[PDB]
Amino acid sequence: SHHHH
Amino acid sequence: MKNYTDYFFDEPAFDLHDGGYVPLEVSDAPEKPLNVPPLLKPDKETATDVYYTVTAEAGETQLLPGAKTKTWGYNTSLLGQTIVYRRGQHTHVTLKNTLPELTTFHWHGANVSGPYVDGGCHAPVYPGESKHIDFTLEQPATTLWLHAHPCPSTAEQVWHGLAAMVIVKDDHEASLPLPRNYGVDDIPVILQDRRFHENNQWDYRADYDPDGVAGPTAMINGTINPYFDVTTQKVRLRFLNGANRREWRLHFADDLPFTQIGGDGSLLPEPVKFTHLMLTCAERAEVIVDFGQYHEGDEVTLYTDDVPLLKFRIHAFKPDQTTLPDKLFDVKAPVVDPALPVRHVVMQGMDEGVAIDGKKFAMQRIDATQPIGKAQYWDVTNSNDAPGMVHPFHVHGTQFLVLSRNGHAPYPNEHGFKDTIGVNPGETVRLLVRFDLPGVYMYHCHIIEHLDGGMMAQIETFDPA
Amino acid sequence: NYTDYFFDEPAFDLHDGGYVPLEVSDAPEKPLNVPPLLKPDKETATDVYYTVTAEAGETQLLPGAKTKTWGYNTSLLGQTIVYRRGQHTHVTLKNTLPELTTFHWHGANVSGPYVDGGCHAPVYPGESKHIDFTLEQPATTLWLHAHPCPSTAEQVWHGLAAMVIVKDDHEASLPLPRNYGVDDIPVILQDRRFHENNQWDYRADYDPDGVAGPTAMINGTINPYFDVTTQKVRLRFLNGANRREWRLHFADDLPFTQIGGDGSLLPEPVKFTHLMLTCAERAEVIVDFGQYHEGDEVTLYTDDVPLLKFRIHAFKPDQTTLPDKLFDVKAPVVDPALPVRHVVMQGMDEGVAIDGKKFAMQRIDATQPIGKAQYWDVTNSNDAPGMVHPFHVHGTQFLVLSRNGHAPYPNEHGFKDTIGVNPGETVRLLVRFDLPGVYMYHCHIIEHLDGGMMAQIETFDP
Ligand SMILES: [Ag+]
Ligand SMILES: [Ag+]
Ligand SMILES: [Ag+]
Ligand SMILES: [Cu+2]
Ligand SMILES: [Cu+2]
Ligand SMILES: [Cu+2]
Ligand SMILES: [Cu+2]
Ligand SMILES: [Cu+2]
Ligand SMILES: [Cu+2]
Ligand SMILES: [Cu+2]
Repeated sequence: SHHHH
Repeated sequence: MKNYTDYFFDEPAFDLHDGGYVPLEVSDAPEKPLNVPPLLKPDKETATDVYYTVTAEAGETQLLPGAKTKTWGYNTSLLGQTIVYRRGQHTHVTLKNTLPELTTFHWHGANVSGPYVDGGCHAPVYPGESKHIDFTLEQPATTLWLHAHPCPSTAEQVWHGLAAMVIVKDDHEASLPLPRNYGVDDIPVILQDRRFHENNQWDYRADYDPDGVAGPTAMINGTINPYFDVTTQKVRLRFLNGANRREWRLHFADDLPFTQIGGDGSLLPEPVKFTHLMLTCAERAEVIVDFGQYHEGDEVTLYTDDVPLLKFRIHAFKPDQTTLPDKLFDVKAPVVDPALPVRHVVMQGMDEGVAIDGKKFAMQRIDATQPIGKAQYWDVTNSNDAPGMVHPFHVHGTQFLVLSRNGHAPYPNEHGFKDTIGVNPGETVRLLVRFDLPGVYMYHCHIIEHLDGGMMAQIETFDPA
Repeated sequence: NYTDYFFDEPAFDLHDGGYVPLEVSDAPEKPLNVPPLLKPDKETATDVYYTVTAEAGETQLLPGAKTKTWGYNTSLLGQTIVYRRGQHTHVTLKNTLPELTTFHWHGANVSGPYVDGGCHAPVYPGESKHIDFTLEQPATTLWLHAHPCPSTAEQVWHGLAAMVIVKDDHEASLPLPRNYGVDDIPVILQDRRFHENNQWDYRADYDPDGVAGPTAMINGTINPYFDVTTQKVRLRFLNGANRREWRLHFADDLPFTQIGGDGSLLPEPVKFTHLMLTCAERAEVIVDFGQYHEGDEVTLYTDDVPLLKFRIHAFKPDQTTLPDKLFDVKAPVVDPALPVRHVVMQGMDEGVAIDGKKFAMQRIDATQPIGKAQYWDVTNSNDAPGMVHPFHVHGTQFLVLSRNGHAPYPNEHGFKDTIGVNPGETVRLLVRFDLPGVYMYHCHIIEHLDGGMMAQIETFDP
């Protein structure tokens, strides 16, 4: 799981 | 690499920092197959000549459940049928306008004559009227596009749906190992956003903002909540930022790699590997995605930032052992004319203050001249800072090369021919610019609201004899 | 069996296929809005200095939400601008709209194409421009409106129009009502269609043959009444509609006297019971309420639709009477070296054109030497059923010589800048340009203007 910004 | 952005552009200048930024929101609309604009069938075609009719028209399109949205399009109700051109092929196009407003037919990135064939501000076509144009492209294979370009309002007409992808084929690109089965393993991905109001209608005037118009709903090839059925291992996506102002920060949910093979004006010299790609207005990027690690039934989603855009449903496919060459295309860089000086172009201002070289566009005034056949250094500066935006600088009737960014190397994907380049706040980029044909050509910011707000000038090219 | 108007009844808008009848709104009656006089920045006898700002705002027209409108130094329409013959006039044009516009002084003898403020004189949002001119023309009513090419129609619809009064010595010596807002009022005649939340939507109502809505709007007012406190009232009628014709008469068929048209006082006063105005025509009339008493109400109509209620109050008797001669019209001699110019307006809908072609920003269609009067034969070629087309020419005030080889209408012996040409009809005009420049000529059904029923002429010094 990785989020962007 | 945790304190760093994954994109090449300056992170403080990103649109999401803008005072009036409009975040994208996922729509509740149903999932449906990505609309793939069909190829426009020529009226007639030989090996030497091709004949087309392009008709701008008003209609309705089911986009959201309920009432149909009023839209404009080319040979269809929204966007347009994809138009194939060939290098060296004599092309004959009949332009027809069945809109209730006058319009223009601009072939963005097409090295054609101006100001008429180029179809910018000086090529109006009234309701009911037809025009004829003729040209032969002497340019590499690449992805271009067509859109309305009255001065003004280009913004309004693009919002009412007037854009279509134009594919340019050549012999060199045909010989490379690339997905090329249009609709199956090679697809347009026209990236736009809209705001739907009551009755699922658009209203450019209500949403107007002088620093760029942006809606919360993404729309890909005129589709809300699209999915695409993958039936091959490798897929080619022809990305086009057809938005008024929004930037797209593209990446798969799981950081699946993809290889960029082409930009605005040509194949890249070498393939460039990406997990994250940012595109400013009017930029094109052609990428190969390899889905070889996924199983049948899997669904891989393409994101902008944290918002899902396009879902890839993975079916069974034959293995693909093909592999891209180290080199895709030979970039023959012209020598600079020593006689010519450095041209300085300064994009300046925000909102209503937007200008170039201290002045707003005027239809009648020629701002600059340059000889044909002779290459010149253009230093192009985005003047605004602090609160700043990345300004996509575009020049009609040419394909330039990017030499430097603030004295430093251009971005990894900028070593080919481009017609639009994102200039960061405070930045000077150096282009190498040569015009082949005589005529009047504009250059401008491609945030379309800036274009309409006068952030535009025109250059006259002449034969020195 | 006979129409009371001068024009050809078959060609009246009300026979058009897509005719929209006016309907009286249910909105409450309210005082007629009288746009205030624009206060100058500075004024001497020799110079006047004005700031004109195109701005976007909101106006209460119907109950509920405010309508989103444009205006000049106000939210809708504009403050009345007073110019004086022979006074050096300095105007700052300022655009605080969200799109580019133009400042056209319809009927002003000024230079073009910049001061004139036509297609070629854009002003971008946030920008300013400076113009300087001196009017050398007789007293009359003109107006200001937007004129981008296109869309003039859209911007006029948004509300960009304002009355311009040109004063002079001769008119000042005449016995006319002249107390602006008490016995001398603008009557700007428009129509609109109100959509949800009382908003306008030009694109929704668009029609290439002319845009009309069912709700009359007088000086940016719905269902107006005006309090009369004098025996004599001067009305300055302006047809500021996109397409619609006004067929004006009072209850009781109360007479009224026309004293002026587009470009000048009429040579002689002309008594009417019924008067028809096409787009951009102006007519100044004197109404006499001598027969009426306190509390009497006198309705101004178009066709059978009430527009404006005059409420009579007690007034001082006014026993002035208009001279037999208001104004001396000195007709120039036609230069015999010059040919007869033939201008043909043709087509309907998206086929509208002039002399077989649509307007092009780049193309000069005509030339004429300044200081030299020339016959223009202007033909409306539209087969019956057709429209009355109001032909307009920038930067001049012409004289009307004939209609189909016959006398012009009784109110057409003065100077005019707009003339209603009937289907099939050829009118001969006498046209002289004083100043050099580039000037448009076109139909003033505004949608036809935008649809390219427009050409341009260059005037030069010999
Ligand atoms: Ag990522
Ligand atoms: Ag900004
Ligand atoms: Ag008609
Ligand atoms: Cu473009
Ligand atoms: Cu372009
Ligand atoms: Cu352009
Ligand atoms: Cu006018
Ligand atoms: Cu005019
Ligand atoms: Cu005009
Ligand atoms: Cu007309």
